[PDB]
Amino acid sequence: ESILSRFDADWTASDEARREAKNDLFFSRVSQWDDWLSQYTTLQYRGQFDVVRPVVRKLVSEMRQNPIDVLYRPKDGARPDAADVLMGMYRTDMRHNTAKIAVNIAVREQIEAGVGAWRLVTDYEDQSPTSNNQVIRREPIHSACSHVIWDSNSKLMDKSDARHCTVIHSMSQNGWEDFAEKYDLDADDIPSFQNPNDWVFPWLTQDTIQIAEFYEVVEKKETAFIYQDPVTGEPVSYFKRDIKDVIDDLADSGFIKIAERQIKRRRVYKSIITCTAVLKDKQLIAGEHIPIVPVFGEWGFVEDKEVYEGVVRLTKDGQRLRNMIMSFNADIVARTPKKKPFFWPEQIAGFEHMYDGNDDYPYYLLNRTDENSGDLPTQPLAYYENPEVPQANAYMLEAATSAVKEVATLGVDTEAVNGGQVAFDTVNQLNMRADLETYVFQDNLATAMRRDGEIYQSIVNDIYDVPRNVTITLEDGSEKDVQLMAEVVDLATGEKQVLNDIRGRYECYTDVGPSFQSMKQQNRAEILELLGKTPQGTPEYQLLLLQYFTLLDGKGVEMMRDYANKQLIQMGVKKPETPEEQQWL
Amino acid sequence: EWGFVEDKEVYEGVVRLTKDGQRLRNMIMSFNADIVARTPKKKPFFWPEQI
Repeated sequence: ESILSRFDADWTASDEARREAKNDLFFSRVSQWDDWLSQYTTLQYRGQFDVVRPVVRKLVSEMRQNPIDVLYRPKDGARPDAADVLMGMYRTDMRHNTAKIAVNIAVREQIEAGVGAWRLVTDYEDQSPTSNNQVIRREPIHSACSHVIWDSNSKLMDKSDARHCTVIHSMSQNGWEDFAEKYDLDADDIPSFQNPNDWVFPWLTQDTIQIAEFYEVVEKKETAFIYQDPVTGEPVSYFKRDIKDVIDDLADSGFIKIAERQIKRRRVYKSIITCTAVLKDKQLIAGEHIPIVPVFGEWGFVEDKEVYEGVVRLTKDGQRLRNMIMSFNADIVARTPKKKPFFWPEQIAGFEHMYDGNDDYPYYLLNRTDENSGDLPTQPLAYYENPEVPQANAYMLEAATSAVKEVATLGVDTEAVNGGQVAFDTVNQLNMRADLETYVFQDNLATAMRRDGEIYQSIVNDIYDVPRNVTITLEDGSEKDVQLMAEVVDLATGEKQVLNDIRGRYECYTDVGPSFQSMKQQNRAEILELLGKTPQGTPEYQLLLLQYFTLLDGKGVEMMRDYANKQLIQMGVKKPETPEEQQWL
Repeated sequence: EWGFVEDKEVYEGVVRLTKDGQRLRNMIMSFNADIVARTPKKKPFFWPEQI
């Protein structure tokens, strides 16, 4: 019926699989264990080979330039009044390094095993509910070969669409784990799947009961500005729009509606899982967003199914033939086991006493006795053995050897310019950009001290009812400018749950890109290319302030800030913050 | 790239080289492949006078 839907959308997976289900194992079949099916009447000693790894390991050393510590952003709309506590914008993991290390085997690996992943905090865990930014991290999903594949059009980065609603990872007897945090269920959803064991079950694990989770179906929401034919019976109700100039003002012909996002009832029916049944009811997740970004790779392709192998397919050909070198001998080593010369020896068969090792020469009774017509030998000499001193393998294996080293190739050069950064590390900065919906988009945690003028304080706006006259500062007193004062203040509206299309805030997070932007940047890149390009002058050394001065240590960062420049300002400051500074008598 | 005798367009690449450079190396497998994987009784063959 029409219940099926996404099944076909998912079944094309098994239709796109064909042999990639079998041939995506092959990626590590060359890096792991045996020579598999091809050989007919295969030989002994089985499975230790290796020799592959360094290419897909040591070049990951080229991926470690990453750290890129960044803070303290310029722009207009963003007010750096709260910049003191704003530090949560830059790094959510700032209280642990384990998040930086956790890239581990997952993220670096697009070939040897499955790709990496990333998870932000599932909203509002009760841990540490105090102030702005609290995040830590978890493992990126296990490889699980190809049978975990993420496909709709296999194009977009980070959704903005409802697809790969499938979220699955394998488990064990205890692997059910934390899902019991509310209902406890039966612990068993019990879907039944079919995996390629090749039907005879030759091996150990008979386990069953494959379980998963989903979100919703196609999850399409359009704001959908609204006008329709009034009197004609109007079935199907309202459509949705692209270009507005036609429809601007109907006020003469049109009605007065004032309707904004009214649906509040069902649209698409898949429920959740299966061909033959479905069960669950009343499942919704918090507020609905998608700041969870599984990482993707990039290569342009030819046809149909989504496949891009690793960078190195070259391991097979040259490396077969070394095992061939040891094979042609290791088979015949028992067939040339250091054996006997002949025929003037009369030893033939003899007494058993003689296998004690024979360190005395005379041995046993040699004779020339034979029977024939006359004396002449027929070749009892030349044949013993002969080597062929293997020949053709010389430059065939020099070309195999010089070949299989092509896997190591990235940007062969000397030094300095024409960077050796990896094509896989240049799609890592779009993983810095992975999340589309961050923005300032939703602000609930972390935003400020108060919300909507602390939802009390705007009462000052009503205090305009006061008679007589409003005046400016007098009766100074000793307190004066100390912080946290409210008497004469002008503020209107409010701020909560961000705003509708209104600036005054902006995303402080990532400009990541080329090396342009400098706060103090290349000063900790020191002399690696030349050295300081700005000599000095008599007034001009007072402008070197921006060059050197950096960070941290203790509170000994004082450095002329609080004394010299106050009564008169000779050299200025970089972006004076100074809520209030100078007092005058 | 664009230009041609007719109006047909096959883009002009730098990778068009394949040809006989590689293929004879691919033909060499006719030499070895049948005399290695097969078992053509290569031995120190002597003294089967009869049977």
